[PDB]
Amino acid sequence: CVEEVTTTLEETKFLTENLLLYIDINGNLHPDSATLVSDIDITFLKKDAPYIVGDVVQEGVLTAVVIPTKKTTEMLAKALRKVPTDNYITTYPGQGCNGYTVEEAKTVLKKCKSAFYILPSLGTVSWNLREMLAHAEETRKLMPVCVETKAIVSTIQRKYKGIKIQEGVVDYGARFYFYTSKTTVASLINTLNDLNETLVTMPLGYVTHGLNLEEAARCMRSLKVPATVSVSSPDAVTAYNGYLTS
Repeated sequence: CVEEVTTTLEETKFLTENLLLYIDINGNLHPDSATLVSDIDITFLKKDAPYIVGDVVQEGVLTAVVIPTKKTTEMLAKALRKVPTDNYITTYPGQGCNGYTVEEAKTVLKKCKSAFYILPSLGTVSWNLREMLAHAEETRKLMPVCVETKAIVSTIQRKYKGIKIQEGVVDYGARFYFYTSKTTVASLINTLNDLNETLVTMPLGYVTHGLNLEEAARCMRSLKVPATVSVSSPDAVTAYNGYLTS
């Protein structure tokens, strides 16, 4: 019913051409699905938004289902039951920001309406901004920075006289990825995954995108690069790690 394959997307197409993607209420692709869509028009995903959980859109080789965020496992199962019975290449549903575990996803796919081929898929610290900047500078790790956070921008401008801060990668003094809250956490995670650099970072989405620390920890599971994650205090180190022990 569910088979974990050892192959890349292209190397799995011999089994089936059909891909099952996960989207949110607005038709935005989950980070795990966002990389499976190259050279395909995806206008249809957002064209009919907003959706409700369980809605399914299809075009060509692609099927996409709107999935929930865990509070429930029953709601994730109910959403997957709407996918037409077929054979699909996919990823485990509900990972990353949505908050489900791999075992929860397996439980849901165990119900076996369709057949699924599942593609294959650093210490936490409490460092202040001065410490993070110094660490980035010497290690050459990429440091995401929200440019709306003026206190950070001001610090960077004082440390690296002459830096011209703008959105995107800026490599001046240290290597920064400057972003704003006006793009999604998913898009930021996908960009950082594509850059394929080790990070030194605060939890992504925390505060800037309205996420609490647990929600941000869930999203951080979608990173496919190593990351030194720096949290607000020693007590937050324990909390954050606990969110990941789950």
